[PDB]
Amino acid sequence: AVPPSLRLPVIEAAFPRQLHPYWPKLQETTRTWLLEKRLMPADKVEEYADGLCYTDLMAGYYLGAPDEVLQAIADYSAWFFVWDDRHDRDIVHGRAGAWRRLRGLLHTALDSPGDHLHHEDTLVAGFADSVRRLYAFLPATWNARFARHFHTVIEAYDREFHNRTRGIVPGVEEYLELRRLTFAHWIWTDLLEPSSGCELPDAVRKHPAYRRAALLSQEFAAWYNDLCSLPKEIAGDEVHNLGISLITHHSLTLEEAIGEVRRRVEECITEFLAVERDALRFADELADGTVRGKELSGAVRANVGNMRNWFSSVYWFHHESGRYMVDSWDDRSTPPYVN
Ligand SMILES: O=P(O)(O)C(O)(Cc1cccnc1)P(=O)(O)O
Ligand SMILES: [Mg+2]
Ligand SMILES: [Mg+2]
Ligand SMILES: [Mg+2]
Repeated sequence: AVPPSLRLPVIEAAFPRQLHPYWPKLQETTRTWLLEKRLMPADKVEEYADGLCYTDLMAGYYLGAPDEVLQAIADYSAWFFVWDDRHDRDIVHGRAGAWRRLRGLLHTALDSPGDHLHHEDTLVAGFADSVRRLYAFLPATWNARFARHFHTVIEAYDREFHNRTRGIVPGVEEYLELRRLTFAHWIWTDLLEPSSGCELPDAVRKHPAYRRAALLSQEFAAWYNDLCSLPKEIAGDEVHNLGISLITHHSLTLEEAIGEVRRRVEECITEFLAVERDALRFADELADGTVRGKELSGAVRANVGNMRNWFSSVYWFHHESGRYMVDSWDDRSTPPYVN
């Protein structure tokens, strides 16, 4: 039972969940990875890790991925989450020096992950080992594009640190541009390609049907999270949320922004359904008769399928994960799973 303020019938009706066959071992390896990289303490991994559903989220998205591709994707996704918790914990304690060093370590490790596998900062070491495994699957042009995209993601996070510190809530349009980057839309879009085993040429992945579907996929995920994390994020003094920009810059009620947020999420789905047909026609055009044509068609059709998979994974993730159950915490401002 999804609460009705969050219930999306088109999702439940026409985007049935899928699950990767590797998920059971995926869940365990990542929990152990979290334990051995010391990205969380012992008792909170044992208590909270499984119930945070970070492996479920990715096992429901990257269908068809090689087990070791999925495993690296899921460690980095579990890493992405704790980096968000460390980023929010630096803000809450004005650790602007620590954030800045880490932010420069992260910028550096992203280009030379091997050189950081054993860095003193555990969070930098974990990231270096997931990114290093991420870099082994495809040519260094993919690896470079991944770095270019993550370099901008870090910078977006630095813009957030200075937004929450100086009290600035972004404007709605400033937020929609920033939210593509803090959510890391293009990271997740990049990782569609090791999951289907193929770097796409610029001409394929930048076709307007591919690009618009890839975009609407992430806009839904980012904006459904805003709808669903809004209570947690208000209680944690967070200001980066479409709901929050609409309240402070368009003088909307709490209940009015939530409907405008819900309404914008809903149109993401119906717009995706349209361009999905364009993107799938494009996949079939790519099968011109040649070998590389057949492969490029299959890779586009798998990635587009996983663009569709993202909706249901994200949707059910936000009702199953303990990360958003602010109502079950003794302290509504400090999630019990962060340090
Ligand atoms: O779980 P959260 O904190 O609501 C979030 O989605 C965490 C997150 C960060 C980056 C990518 N995906 C999720 P955020 O971006 O802070 O809104
Ligand atoms: Mg967050
Ligand atoms: Mg965040
Ligand atoms: Mg959020």
